[PDB]
Amino acid sequence: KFDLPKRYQGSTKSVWVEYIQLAAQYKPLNLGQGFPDYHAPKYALNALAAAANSPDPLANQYTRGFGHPRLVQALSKLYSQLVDRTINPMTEVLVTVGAYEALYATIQGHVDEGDEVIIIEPFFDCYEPMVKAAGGIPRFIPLKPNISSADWVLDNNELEALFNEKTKMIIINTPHNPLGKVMDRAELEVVANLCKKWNVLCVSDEVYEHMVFEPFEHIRICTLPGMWERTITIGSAGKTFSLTGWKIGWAYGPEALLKNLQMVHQNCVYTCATPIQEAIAVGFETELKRLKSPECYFNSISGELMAKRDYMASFLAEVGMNPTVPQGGYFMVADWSSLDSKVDLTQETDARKDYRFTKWMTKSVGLQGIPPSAFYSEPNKHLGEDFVRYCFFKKDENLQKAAEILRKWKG
Amino acid sequence: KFDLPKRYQGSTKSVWVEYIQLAAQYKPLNLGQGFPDYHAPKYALNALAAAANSPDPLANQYTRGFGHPRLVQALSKLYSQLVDRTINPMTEVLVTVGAYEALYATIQGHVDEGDEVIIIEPFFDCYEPMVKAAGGIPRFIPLKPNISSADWVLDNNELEALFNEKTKMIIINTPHNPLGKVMDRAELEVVANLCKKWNVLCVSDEVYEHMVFEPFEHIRICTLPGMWERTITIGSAGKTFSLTGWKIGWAYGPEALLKNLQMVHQNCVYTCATPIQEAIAVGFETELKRLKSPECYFNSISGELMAKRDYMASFLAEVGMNPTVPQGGYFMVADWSSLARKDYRFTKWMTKSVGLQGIPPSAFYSEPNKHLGEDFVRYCFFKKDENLQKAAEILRKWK
Ligand SMILES: [Br-]
Ligand SMILES: [Br-]
Ligand SMILES: [Br-]
Ligand SMILES: [Br-]
Ligand SMILES: [Br-]
Ligand SMILES: [Br-]
Ligand SMILES: [Br-]
Ligand SMILES: [Br-]
Ligand SMILES: [Br-]
Ligand SMILES: [Br-]
Ligand SMILES: [Br-]
Ligand SMILES: [Br-]
Repeated sequence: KFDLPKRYQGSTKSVWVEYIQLAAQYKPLNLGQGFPDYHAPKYALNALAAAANSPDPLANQYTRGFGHPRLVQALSKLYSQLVDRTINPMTEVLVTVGAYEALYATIQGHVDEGDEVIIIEPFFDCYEPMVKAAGGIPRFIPLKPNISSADWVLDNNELEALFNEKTKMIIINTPHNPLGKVMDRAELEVVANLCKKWNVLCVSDEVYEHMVFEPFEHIRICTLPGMWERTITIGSAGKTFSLTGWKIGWAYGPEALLKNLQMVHQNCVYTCATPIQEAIAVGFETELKRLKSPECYFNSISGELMAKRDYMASFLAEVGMNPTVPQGGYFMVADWSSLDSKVDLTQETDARKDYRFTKWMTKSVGLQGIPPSAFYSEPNKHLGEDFVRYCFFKKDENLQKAAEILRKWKG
Repeated sequence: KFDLPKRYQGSTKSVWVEYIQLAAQYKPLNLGQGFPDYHAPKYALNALAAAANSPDPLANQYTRGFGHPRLVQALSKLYSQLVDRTINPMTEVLVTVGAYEALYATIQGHVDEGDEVIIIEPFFDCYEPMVKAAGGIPRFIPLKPNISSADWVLDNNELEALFNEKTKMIIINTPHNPLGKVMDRAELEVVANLCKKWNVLCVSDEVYEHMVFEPFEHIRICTLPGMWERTITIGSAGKTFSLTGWKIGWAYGPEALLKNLQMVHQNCVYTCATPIQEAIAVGFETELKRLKSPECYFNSISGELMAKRDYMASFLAEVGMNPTVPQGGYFMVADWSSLARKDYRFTKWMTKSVGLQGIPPSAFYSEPNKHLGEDFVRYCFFKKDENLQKAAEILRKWK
């Protein structure tokens, strides 16, 4: 009687669980955690401590359900500048439990039974189960390499063909997790034109918006002609400020679209943590004062990461993988398949080769990455099997340890 | 094309979205939503600052999806003592964004299309729209006064009549919001017996578990014979430690039932805030060392609140209302009638004209039964004494 309801049938644990257990068992040099292994900007940490210690007793009591006022004010001040439109802080911004819950409120609020939703593989892992749980029908299309993340592209004919009147939503993720692909203007117009043609909602997951490397540029699809009225754009304080344990994010867009998200949110979590939102608001006000200065965190994070990106691409090419150099973000996918005659995966029991390889590497060599086949639909999982995802948001000494491990191993 | 999906059709802003806005607009003395207007235990606030300031770079990054290990360990340690069983911290506890998301995970996780769910009126208002979003069919029965919250009782015959082959779940809330009713053992046994007869899951919303007044006692339904296997119990750090802005709660119960909640949670928020869970774990470890002490916050909150409860019942009775004196919690319902739906118009009038905000209890009834709440008002008395005095004086002069 108490089995999962239909909309959840065949739910399983995320890939993260077994990889966290694997890391605890073997204690590898861990390049699988998508978060830094050093500390976030001190102004932000100090702001959380100040909110805990606040002399205002209301600092740690309930705040406004759709978002703490100081925070939605700051979010509107920033994004209004970026999108060149004044965004209403009360009706056109919704604060959520991470970008994760902004995706959840968006998909539950706008996907009904039978609605088709286009998802681009490799997908952020929640897109498929959230669409399924809403009674939607996912329609998958993969990015495939033609190297740079710019070389991983969609087949436009395939994409055009997937859209029709039953398409309710497309989810795009730029910069992309985990490729680092930054959609260029032409790629954004491809999506925007199909969305206008078919009257589709575009949900743009832009959590890595501040982490684009020179000479690329983050462009927001909501600014394209006719897109404001049919786009919901999503960001994350965890990704903006490198504080993934804070779990606060947001959706912004027209009030008409945000109403559906508000109905979901108000009877899912109702409201989000007050002192965390206060600290994040302080973080935004700090950056708003120096937005054009190089020490703004929004501007400095890319140069901080680029040296690390380059160092990883170099050591991975040296051991004989072929890395896809990302245009943004802190993940790198590499093709390990030329090492396959140099590794013994015969005692690895998983169905897909990149699980076998990543588990073998943790156990044998003490270096942990993540299997990108986890981010494909079952019929396209073969496209992930030659690859591995690493994170380079790591202390230099740990990147150097990873390099040493691979040097030793090749020797 | 972009209307609400069917499962949300007819949705409107909740009483809380509406009333928080009214409060921001008119800046009344706010005796509405339950929270204290004074500082929570220092040890908890200190622990949050310590987590913000931690030298451990993992303290502010993602933690375990089903709950931060230090917190679920503390929760198992406390609740294993209270329920007289070893609760598995990894499989029988789930941490959530408040008791709100624990209710959400529970209802989504165990209510499928056409399952009937029994809700007891007046109900904490999220129960109904959560059932409806899951495709469930709510069935309602009201508590009615026969004063004390003990005097608000259901008809047992009407309750039994609600149980049938389609009943999947009954939600109980004790101590109760808004009445402060504390279910006694006989009342718990009525529900337990019917759940066992009809193979129904009991969801017990126990956020106010530590706020029972003498001479009453909180009893956990999951301890009744045969009830462990079919109960999910919910709590809240916001209510346990008087830190409502922290929004961390939990469900506990048998592994078989908790699996469903894990799947919904995983695909909803994934994980909850790390430093907040760390601070709450420190708070539980602090209290676990002194469980029978008068200084233990689980023990002291009732004494603190009781004087405030009695002060409010006295001033409400003095102005001509008839209060229901709660057996636990920090809310009081009173019948204002000797002075769209009437109680909405009353609470709104009071906020705007005399600057004193309460809550309309018709928000906690099904549409057909809203008339049962129209003559009442809900006030929160978890406030500094100077502000309870201010309410007394606002009402005295309004009279
Ligand atoms: Br885990
Ligand atoms: Br990991
Ligand atoms: Br700083
Ligand atoms: Br272009
Ligand atoms: Br264009
Ligand atoms: Br750069
Ligand atoms: Br537009
Ligand atoms: Br209120
Ligand atoms: Br996890
Ligand atoms: Br409803
Ligand atoms: Br007492
Ligand atoms: Br049992």
